[PDB]
Amino acid sequence: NKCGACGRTVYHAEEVQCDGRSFHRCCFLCMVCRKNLDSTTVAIHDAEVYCKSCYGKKYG
Ligand SMILES: [Zn+2]
Ligand SMILES: [Zn+2]
Repeated sequence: NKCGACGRTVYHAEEVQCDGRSFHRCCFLCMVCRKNLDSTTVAIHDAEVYCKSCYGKKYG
Protein backbone atom coordinates (compact mmCIF):
# COMPACT_ATOMS: atom_id res chain seq x y z
CA ASN A 1 0.00 0.00 0.00
CA LYS A 2 2.16 2.79 1.36
CA CYS A 3 5.87 3.17 2.00
CA GLY A 4 7.47 4.34 5.24
CA ALA A 5 9.42 7.10 3.48
CA CYS A 6 7.23 8.57 0.78
CA GLY A 7 3.89 6.91 1.07
CA ARG A 8 3.56 6.46 -2.70
CA THR A 9 2.24 3.16 -4.09
CA VAL A 10 4.17 -0.03 -3.23
CA TYR A 11 2.19 -2.90 -4.74
CA HIS A 12 3.92 -5.82 -6.46
CA ALA A 13 6.64 -4.59 -8.80
CA GLU A 14 7.74 -1.50 -6.89
CA GLU A 15 7.90 -3.16 -3.47
CA VAL A 16 10.17 -5.41 -1.50
CA GLN A 17 8.70 -7.02 1.59
CA CYS A 18 10.40 -6.14 4.82
CA ASP A 19 8.59 -7.70 7.78
CA GLY A 20 5.12 -6.14 8.19
CA ARG A 21 5.43 -3.23 5.76
CA SER A 22 7.04 -2.95 2.39
CA PHE A 23 8.93 0.01 1.11
CA HIS A 24 9.40 1.12 -2.38
CA ARG A 25 11.78 -0.76 -4.53
CA CYS A 26 14.12 2.22 -5.07
CA CYS A 27 13.03 4.31 -2.09
CA PHE A 28 14.02 1.57 0.29
CA LEU A 29 15.33 2.62 3.67
CA CYS A 30 16.43 2.05 7.24
CA MET A 31 13.50 2.80 9.53
CA VAL A 32 16.09 3.98 12.08
CA CYS A 33 18.75 6.21 10.61
CA ARG A 34 17.43 6.29 7.05
CA LYS A 35 20.48 5.44 4.89
CA ASN A 36 19.95 4.88 1.14
CA LEU A 37 19.14 1.17 1.27
CA ASP A 38 18.16 -0.96 -1.71
CA SER A 39 18.58 -4.54 -2.95
CA THR A 40 21.94 -4.83 -1.16
CA THR A 41 20.61 -6.64 1.88
CA VAL A 42 18.14 -5.38 4.51
CA ALA A 43 17.72 -6.42 8.14
CA ILE A 44 15.05 -6.48 10.80
CA HIS A 45 15.62 -6.07 14.50
CA ASP A 46 12.62 -6.02 16.82
CA ALA A 47 9.89 -3.63 15.65
CA GLU A 48 11.90 -1.59 13.14
CA VAL A 49 14.09 -2.01 10.08
CA TYR A 50 17.80 -1.60 10.39
CA CYS A 51 19.67 -1.04 7.18
CA LYS A 52 22.95 -2.47 5.98
CA SER A 53 25.24 -0.16 7.95
CA CYS A 54 23.56 0.21 11.37
CA TYR A 55 22.63 -3.48 11.57
CA GLY A 56 26.18 -4.74 11.13
CA LYS A 57 27.79 -2.02 13.28
CA LYS A 58 25.37 -1.85 16.22
CA TYR A 59 25.10 -5.61 16.52
CA GLY A 60 28.30 -6.68 14.71
ZN1 LIG B 1 8.79 5.34 -0.98
ZN1 LIG C 1 20.73 2.69 9.29
